[PDB]
Amino acid sequence: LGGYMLGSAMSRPIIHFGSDYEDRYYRENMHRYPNQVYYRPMDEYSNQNNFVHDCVNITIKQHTVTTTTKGENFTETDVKMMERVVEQMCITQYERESQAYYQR
Repeated sequence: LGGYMLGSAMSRPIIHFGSDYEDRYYRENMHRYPNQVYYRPMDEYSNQNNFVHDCVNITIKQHTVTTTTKGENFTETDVKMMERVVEQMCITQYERESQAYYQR
């Protein structure tokens, strides 16, 4: 890493995939997926969605490396599913933080 902070928590947000397999399949294993993100604070980094791009690409990698030291590895599939959640979780944190900045 190098200065990515953990965001707040909001359980494992439910995502749609257009297909009863992928949709239920996510659910079936949402009891192991991320409930917080890795982002960076302000006075150094900011944007609308780009402030989530790097964040998500970090939180995600972090749950892959963790498995490797445990003797496990997610795939690009379990990562592509995380990319949807971890994004919205990063945007939902960003908004809650932005409501201070905007309120200044």
